[PDB]
Amino acid sequence: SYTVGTYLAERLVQIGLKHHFAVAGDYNLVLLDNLLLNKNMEQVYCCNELNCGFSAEGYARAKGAAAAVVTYSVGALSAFDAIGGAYAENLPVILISGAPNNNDHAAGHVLHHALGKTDYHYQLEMAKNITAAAEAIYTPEEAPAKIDHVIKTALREKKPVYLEIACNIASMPCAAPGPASALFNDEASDEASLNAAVEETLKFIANRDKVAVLVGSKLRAAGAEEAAVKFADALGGAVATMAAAKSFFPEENPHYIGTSWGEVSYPGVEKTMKEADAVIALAPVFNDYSTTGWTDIPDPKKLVLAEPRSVVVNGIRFPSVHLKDYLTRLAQKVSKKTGALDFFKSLNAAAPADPSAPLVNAEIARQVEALLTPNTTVIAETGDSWFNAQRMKLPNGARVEYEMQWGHIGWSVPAAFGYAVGAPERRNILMVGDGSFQLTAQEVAQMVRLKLPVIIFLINNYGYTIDVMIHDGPYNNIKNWDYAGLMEVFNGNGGYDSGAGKGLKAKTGGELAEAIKVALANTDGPTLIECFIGREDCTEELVKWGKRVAAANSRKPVNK
Amino acid sequence: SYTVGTYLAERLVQIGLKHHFAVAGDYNLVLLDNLLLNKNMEQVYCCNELNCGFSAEGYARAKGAAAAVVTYSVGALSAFDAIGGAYAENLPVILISGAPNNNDHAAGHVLHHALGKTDYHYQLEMAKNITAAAEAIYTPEEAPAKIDHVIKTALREKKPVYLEIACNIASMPCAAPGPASALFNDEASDEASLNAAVEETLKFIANRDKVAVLVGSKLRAAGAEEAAVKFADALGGAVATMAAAKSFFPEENPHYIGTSWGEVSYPGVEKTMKEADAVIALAPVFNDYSTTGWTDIPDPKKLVLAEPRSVVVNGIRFPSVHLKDYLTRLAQKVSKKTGALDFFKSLNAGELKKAAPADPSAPLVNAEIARQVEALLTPNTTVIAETGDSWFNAQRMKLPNGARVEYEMQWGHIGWSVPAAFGYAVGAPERRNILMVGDGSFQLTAQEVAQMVRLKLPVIIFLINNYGYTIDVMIHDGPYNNIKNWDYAGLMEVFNGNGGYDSGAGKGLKAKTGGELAEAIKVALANTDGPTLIECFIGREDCTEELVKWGKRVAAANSRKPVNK
Amino acid sequence: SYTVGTYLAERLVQIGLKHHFAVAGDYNLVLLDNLLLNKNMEQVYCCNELNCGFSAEGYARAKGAAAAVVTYSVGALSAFDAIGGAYAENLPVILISGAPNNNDHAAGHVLHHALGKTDYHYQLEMAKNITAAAEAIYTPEEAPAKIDHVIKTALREKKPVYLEIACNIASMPCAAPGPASALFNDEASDEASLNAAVEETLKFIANRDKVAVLVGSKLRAAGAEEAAVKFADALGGAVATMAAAKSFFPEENPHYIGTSWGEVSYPGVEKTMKEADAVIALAPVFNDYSTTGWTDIPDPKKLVLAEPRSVVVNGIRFPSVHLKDYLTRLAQKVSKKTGALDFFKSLNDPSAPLVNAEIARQVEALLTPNTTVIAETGDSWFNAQRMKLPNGARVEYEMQWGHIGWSVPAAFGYAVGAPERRNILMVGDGSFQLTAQEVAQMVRLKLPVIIFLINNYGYTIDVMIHDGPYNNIKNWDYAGLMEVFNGNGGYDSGAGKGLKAKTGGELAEAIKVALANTDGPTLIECFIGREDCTEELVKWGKRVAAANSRKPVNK
Ligand SMILES: Cc1ncc(C[n+]2c([C@@](C)(O)C(=O)O)sc(CCOP(=O)(O)OP(=O)(O)O)c2C)c(N)n1
Ligand SMILES: Cc1ncc(C[n+]2c([C@@](C)(O)C(=O)O)sc(CCOP(=O)(O)OP(=O)(O)O)c2C)c(N)n1
Ligand SMILES: Cc1ncc(C[n+]2c([C@@](C)(O)C(=O)O)sc(CCOP(=O)(O)OP(=O)(O)O)c2C)c(N)n1
Ligand SMILES: [Mg+2]
Ligand SMILES: [Mg+2]
Ligand SMILES: [Mg+2]
Repeated sequence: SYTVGTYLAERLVQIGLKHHFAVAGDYNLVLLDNLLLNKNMEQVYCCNELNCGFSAEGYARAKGAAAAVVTYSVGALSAFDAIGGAYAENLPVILISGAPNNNDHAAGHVLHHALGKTDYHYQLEMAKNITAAAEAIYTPEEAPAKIDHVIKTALREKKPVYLEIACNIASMPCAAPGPASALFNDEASDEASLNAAVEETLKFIANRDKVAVLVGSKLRAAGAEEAAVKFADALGGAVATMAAAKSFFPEENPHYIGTSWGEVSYPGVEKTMKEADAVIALAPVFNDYSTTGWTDIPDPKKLVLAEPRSVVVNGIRFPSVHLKDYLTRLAQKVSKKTGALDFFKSLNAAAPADPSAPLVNAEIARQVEALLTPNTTVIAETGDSWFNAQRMKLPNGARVEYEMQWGHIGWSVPAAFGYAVGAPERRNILMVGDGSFQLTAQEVAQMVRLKLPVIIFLINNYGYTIDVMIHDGPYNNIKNWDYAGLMEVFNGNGGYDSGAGKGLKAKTGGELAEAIKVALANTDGPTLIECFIGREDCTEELVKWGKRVAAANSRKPVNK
Repeated sequence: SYTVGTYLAERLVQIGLKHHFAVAGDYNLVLLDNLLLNKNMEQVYCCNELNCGFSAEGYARAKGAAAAVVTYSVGALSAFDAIGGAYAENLPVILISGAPNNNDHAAGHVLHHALGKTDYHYQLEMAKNITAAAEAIYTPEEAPAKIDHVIKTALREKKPVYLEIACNIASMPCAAPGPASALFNDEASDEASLNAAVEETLKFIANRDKVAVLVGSKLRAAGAEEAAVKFADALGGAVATMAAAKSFFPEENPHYIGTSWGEVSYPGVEKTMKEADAVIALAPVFNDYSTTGWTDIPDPKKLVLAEPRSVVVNGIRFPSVHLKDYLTRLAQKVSKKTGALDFFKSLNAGELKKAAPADPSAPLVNAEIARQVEALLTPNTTVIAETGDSWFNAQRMKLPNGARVEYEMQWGHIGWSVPAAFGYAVGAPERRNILMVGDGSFQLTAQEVAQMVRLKLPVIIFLINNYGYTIDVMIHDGPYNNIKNWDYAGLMEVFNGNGGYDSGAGKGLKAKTGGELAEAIKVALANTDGPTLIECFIGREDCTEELVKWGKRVAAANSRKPVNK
Repeated sequence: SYTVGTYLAERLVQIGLKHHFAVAGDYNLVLLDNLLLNKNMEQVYCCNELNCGFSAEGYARAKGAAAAVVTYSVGALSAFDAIGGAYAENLPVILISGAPNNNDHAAGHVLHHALGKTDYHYQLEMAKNITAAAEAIYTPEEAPAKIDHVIKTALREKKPVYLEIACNIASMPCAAPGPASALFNDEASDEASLNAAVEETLKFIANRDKVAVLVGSKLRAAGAEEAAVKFADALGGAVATMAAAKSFFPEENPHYIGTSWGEVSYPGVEKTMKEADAVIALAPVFNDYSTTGWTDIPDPKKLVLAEPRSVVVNGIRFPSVHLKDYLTRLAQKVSKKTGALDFFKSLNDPSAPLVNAEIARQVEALLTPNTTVIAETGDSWFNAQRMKLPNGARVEYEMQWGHIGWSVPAAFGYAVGAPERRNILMVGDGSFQLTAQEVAQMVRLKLPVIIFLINNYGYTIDVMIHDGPYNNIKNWDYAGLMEVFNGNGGYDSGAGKGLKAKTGGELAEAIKVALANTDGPTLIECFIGREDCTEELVKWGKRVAAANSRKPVNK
């Protein structure tokens, strides 16, 4: 029948996973063995556990959920960083750690990979801090309930969870997994609440014709993107996206006005939000970065707060209401409120050089924007890449992935890898700076391994420019690499296996243009285009936003 | 006057740090500034936070202590893995994380780099699990006492500690640090307990002729290496080192019989240990690895447990006794108990069976590699030996007095060796620094070699390319033991970036025969302005006989079925 | 041969304990048996775990340290309240819990007294939050090191520690304990640091004639009481005690100017502290209560901060300096700075119903050099504070933790540790009701504790902070409770006495009865009015209310 391992494998398959990512270790080899018995899933290996985790995170952006398997302690602790990331970004990533032989608890035993103490619950306890659920499986009999609990929890809450599994029980017999349908079983919206929430919104915007819709970075987590479009079309008001919510709303929609992000919003959008009589925020995340150093806070007395599972409106809080239902209902009964849109229309709100000239930041953004199609996904790394990506016009169906809540530089590399494994057919573009690329560069080797065509724009401006614009110092300088040259190293052509990765250098617009052509044709492996630009040549947005962030960060203690 | 930052800076200088490692982030930028104000220390930057943590770890092996600075959450959480490592390896690494503005607590503020909630004590709480002390600093006034405490704790317990500093107080005035001596102030040995412990050992060994001394991996942490030599000479007994304690005892010493590691011990050693009437364990760590899958466990009745700060002997436990003091006094009082050594030599077991120089034009084999590397070992040489077959190759090498081996056998995080070798090289410029690392492990942390290139460190790197995780193949083999091959040699010019924004003098070389290996080695030694990577090609099955035997044991112990409880 | 249990027992005797407190459970029965084998120590039993813990805490005030033994979970968690208390009050109380059979870990076993889950580390983890050290012992071999470790930590840091022991290993063999001296083995003051700290203090006060000395509540933890008196006499300056430090300095010493507590200080004191050029603070704890709602904060420009193990003076911090040494060597080198004390000097019905002032007056009259007054949270804080102590008399305050009801178990534990002393307990009705059952143990062991139960019908201290129906209680015949605890005419025996006092005469008469009752405790139920409290309480209470309700500040 089933084992602890094959039970887990079946559950992962049942949730939609076609892959899981792993780094082998003696505490998880038998588990990995068991996972391999499943004929509906592949096992994908990574260089290290940080990357293994971010790879699952990128996979979950593509598939909805993901799984990573590491070894006890030496494997798990670094992965925890990625799991914290998955919590911050609302992605159900399942981390499974190998664990000690069950006989080793309360035994006076010191084990390898651990602290040198005799107890082994510290990993589990750390994990509880950064997950929606965390369970330790010490016996075969308890496996089914714990796996089911953590999986159901991850799916309902759109958050990562933790499982550890004693290495000697991986092949032990246990109960069979029931229907996949049970795993997705959530509660329906409380009818009385949904109705009142809608009625209060209609009452709220009855004498407020200037209605704006603020799209938030939790919109996808709530699976209410489609619903948001219906409402917007019915409302006929202006729709703005928060920076992190880019591509969560169709930009070719006639109601879309661009990015809201304080002083660095799209032209006119900032004024449009302050003129709005009502702001209906759809699954928003308000933090020090999205508010631009706290300079852009929404007015509470005109804000409708439509979170993924609750709605606050007209001074009443309505829990137990799914955003998708809320939006669908409101769409059907809402009247036209086009005031904010008309206003924006009435508003009245870099300079290119030739391809035979030193490459500049604005020329890169342009050529990348020209590559965008409804089948494209852009992975935007923390750095100026955030701002360049944000300024691009997205054809309906084009996606952009941001990690603006966690903001772990280096994320974009293994994430692009994981995402590509999950969406091989898409045009996958990775926009990443040299600074970030160095933390996790090696995962590009796995793109080479799996023959994943990923187009990598490596922005070599020789250091951490985004930090240069927040607060400069010697700590913003790095060792430059021959980034284009790394690809052949990863190919290893000359050793054993093989690789069709390509590394190109771009020092002018013409070169970048040719390099891009080569990248598009290279569908056999990734293509890294090393773009050379100046440290100071960044978006104007970064410079302004950076000053706000720096001011926010350093503001003096307030007497308590 | 002082600031939170410069106070920390001063304390670090005071404990003997000449560098501290860092990865910048807005939560630590002002802190880095303040640290830079103190010119008695250099600020060394790392690619990522895991390496930054292991780089400090390596530095602590070279200098006794170290410090890494990271940014909140995204920086600290991965660094925790290395910090956990410093705990398991008994190294006082000080992890300082930048932290949220102090006004953002109990404010309903969601901040970047965090979980998306409005509280920020989770990192502190996680860190308490892997440190001997962890303190958050939220105001300037509290900074002095917390800094002093963690640092004092680090030094005394020989464990890593944790500090976090609100980003807006780094540059705020605080009281000035006092005398440096106050940081090293530790209790002395309780005189009565020291004397009783020595007396009870004398009584215990009075009629136990065959006395063996087993050197443990916590010996250097206790600072008792020199005293151990004194005691060993006065005892005249057999001295064996546990696997993890290689280089912790002089191998040229006439009392040294080699490695005690169960069925994979040096010839005659396994028999000698079981024949001994008394085993004096010096700062040991008995775990599932050092015991060869629990097959080699010391006899509790014949065991004298001389720990760093306590001795259990003749059925009595004596806390508050420094190992250094214990061994120093025992040395003065002990009589010659040569029984065990006599037995060892009479075994006539000979010495480790080593291969002769291979035909230089013959395909390269594991044994040839180990031979040529061993010939590079000298008094001022240090070999960093990565988890993998490198453990066993390194274990087999004969060390001239002064030669050091660095193992991470408790934590065992593959890839540790690369950042560690960097940190160690920064702290030990006057040694020949060698790194023996497998292809599999190298891939976790390879980018830190670029920092070696950056700081022009002449590290010699033997990259063992056997196309995968051999050590795991010898425990339990599966597809998960294969990796994507790299042109490791070629990686060196990438890190140089010659023709780019800067430069580098690293060299990458390939060796497929003994002859090539020898030539590559000559080149390595001649390259003085940067690290040299020698890519050694050998077969996956071409590994030590020791690994195969050890791997079988480990596998069986890991997989043994649950016991009815 | 020793066992895990007998190893702990011997360590406890070695640190000076003559008693340990316990409440039996199936998780600790065998452990308790092993502890009983040592005849240098009595096992003392309690009504419940909170009181058992607070009993240990009170014992630690008299003996220097103590131990409490409880059963897993149901026993440990409530005791955690009293351990947290021991941490706040800087007392080395060792809490030992019974624990599951070591076979029940990682076995999928659900066990009684637990949460219904199959894991059993939650108690240990909760413990780490409120202790200086926490160790779970699962095998006999690991016992000596963990036992030695927590006990040494307790003695060093003057904080509580935690131990749990698998129920099935208590009587199993382990190494024998070495010499007791190892337990108190602590570091010495760094010489360079001690010498430097003294010199900066001399330099700091060289030109500042008006030196005041502020005595803090951690003075006893630092064991610097005797050294403080040497310093004071050598200095000749003004000496004052913060509220929680009452009796940590001889009130008959000519340098003593009384209590420093902001607008509720002794007459002249608040002004002299402001007039003083330099304030030498000996191990102070500055909190919202000791600062009178943050209204009375020391000026950091004139402040010398001498903590138990560090001194901050003239903007320099000196760690690894024992306060005892600092004061001793400072006393040997300091010259007269009398300005502060000089300044202070020239600044300044028997049958009718009973009032608070009368109770206070008669209690004060009972104070002797052999007396210890346990003062409960309530108006009792302020009544005790206002009393003049003969040199030698002691006052016990739980002013950091402030758990009402603390006083009954603490008084019991304190009396067990110091039977020779005249043990007085000042407790209000409200507080008494949380822990009143431990008076049965005073009876049981024939401890002549004199209890002044202040029956003002409700929580008056809370009345004077912020009033509401929640400050009202159900009244008891408190006096009558004594005969209930005696159980005379039932199973065992009891010599407790309960009396009612509604007038001064009735109070004085019950006090004589209390004095003549040497075979058991004496509860004197004093009837006063809810509003009939100290003026200090009304002032302090106001400042405390204001601090607590301060509006959130911005950003
Ligand atoms: C794991 C980790 N470590 C450090 C950082 C800090 N950090 C940044 C922030 C935004 O998180 C920040 O400063 O707060 S941004 C940043 C530099 C990114 O440099 P790149 O070269 O990739 O970007 P640009 O030069 O801006 O194109 C660093 C190191 C980080 N974000 N994540
Ligand atoms: C961070 C991390 N991840 C995974 C491992 C598991 N792990 C190992 C052990 C020691 O833990 C083991 O399984 O025994 S060994 C190992 C592979 C090492 O392969 P190398 O190519 O460097 O060694 P050789 O092939 O033996 O020369 C891995 C991945 C590990 N030790 N650390
Ligand atoms: C276990 C516990 N529960 C509640 C309290 C709160 N609490 C007090 C304070 C001072 O701690 C406070 O209000 O902050 S004081 C107090 C009532 C004390 O009433 P008593 O009747 O004993 O004192 P008086 O009426 O002043 O004689 C309570 C319940 C407390 N201190 N401890
Ligand atoms: Mg850059
Ligand atoms: Mg290998
Ligand atoms: Mg009352």
